[PDB]
Amino acid sequence: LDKDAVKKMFAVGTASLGHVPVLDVGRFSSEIAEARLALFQKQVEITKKHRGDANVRYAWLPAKREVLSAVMMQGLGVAFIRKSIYGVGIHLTAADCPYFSARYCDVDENGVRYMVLCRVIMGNMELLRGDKAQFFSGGEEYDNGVDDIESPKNYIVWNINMNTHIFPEFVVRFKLSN
Repeated sequence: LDKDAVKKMFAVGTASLGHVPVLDVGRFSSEIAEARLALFQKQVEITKKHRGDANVRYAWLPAKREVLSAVMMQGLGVAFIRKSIYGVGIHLTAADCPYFSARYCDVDENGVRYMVLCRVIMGNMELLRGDKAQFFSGGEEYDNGVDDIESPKNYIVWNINMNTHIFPEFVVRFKLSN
């Protein structure tokens, strides 16, 4: 996608919160990001061959200014791992639902918030049954987890998959009211 489409995705997806000014949309562009994209695209090939369909989706990851620098070289295991009602992994918000996690993006010293748009290899999606103690796939037939099959709001990528199945691509800088 281009930066305008990402901006539009974020604007339509946060409309319910009122005035949400988008200050900037950026894309990670470096030798490490390229190598990390190549790694991700090989996992896409593998998951496609294994399941028939890689089922790559866009999803939103709440971030903060302080972790952006680190994210490409050392991975998502900086600090992005959360425990929810659905289990433990990386929790991302579906493409049309950034309103859901916008407030969970930490404000920096200037009032600015940061949300990352990621490509996620969801593969064969497991409908999650609400197990607090789940930290991996409920079975060999499933890859990553989702809360609702028809209208997804939350994806759970298991810890084992965090570096293979998520490519952080775009950073959206924004503000909210009080």
